[PDB]
Amino acid sequence: PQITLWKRPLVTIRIGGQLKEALLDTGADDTVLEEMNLPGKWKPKMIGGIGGFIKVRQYDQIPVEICGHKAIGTVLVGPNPVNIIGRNLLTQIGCTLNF
Amino acid sequence: PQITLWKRPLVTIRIGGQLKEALLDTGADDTVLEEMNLPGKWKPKMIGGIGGFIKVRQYDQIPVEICGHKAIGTVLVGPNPVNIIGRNLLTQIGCTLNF
Ligand SMILES: CC(C)(C)NC(=O)[C@@H]1C[C@@H]2CCCC[C@@H]2CN1C[C@@H](O)[C@H](Cc1ccccc1)NC(=O)[C@H](CC(N)=O)NC(=O)c1ccc2ccccc2n1
Repeated sequence: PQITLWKRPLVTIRIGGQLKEALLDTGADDTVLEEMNLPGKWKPKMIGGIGGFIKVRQYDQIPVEICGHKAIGTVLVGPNPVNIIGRNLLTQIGCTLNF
Repeated sequence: PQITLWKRPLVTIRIGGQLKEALLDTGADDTVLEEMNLPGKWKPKMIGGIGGFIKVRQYDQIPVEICGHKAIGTVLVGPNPVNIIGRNLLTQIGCTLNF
């Protein structure tokens, strides 16, 4: 699709069998989801944003389906008001910015 | 142009006639700049993201040219390490996400 930015670019994703709403975020290096259970091992990590750093759980090689397009990559899980799909998965689905 | 997401989408902007590097950021509602002492009135504002809220200075109707595409709007000045161009200006330059 082509998505404009008059509203937040929120889309539906599927992960671990569940549907969620997530923000397509070109400013985010990483994908950060709200606290949730995901299968498999995770590693404690920290990541930083506009307000400072938080602790997250790092899950590797997690399948995520984003508007029907498939990605498999690192998903971080931690305290967050919005699910954010970052460049690590946006690149996998061939997402670009155009103007 | 088309900006891919293999690296951070950093581009040149012009503000106050001077050139800066800034992140095209579809996950940002607002445009938030590194510390700079713009003339004129401003208002305090709180903005948040991962890690919490920060205090910023809000300046209105500031011209910002993004890769030669002119915009004008609100800019917030804060302690962040990178300038971010958010949807308030991305919409003005006709920027879309495409995949
Ligand atoms: C998500 C990770 C941590 C991987 N990346 C970022 O947060 C990066 C960090 C760099 C470096 C520091 C300066 C900021 C940049 C860019 N961000 C990415 C952003 O796109 C970031 C993503 C985000 C969106 C929503 C919540 C949390 C993170 N956007 C913001 O921080 C902006 C700042 C702003 N006011 O423009 N935020 C929001 O747009 C926003 C919308 C709604 C909302 C609701 C409740 C609480 C906060 C909040 N923030």
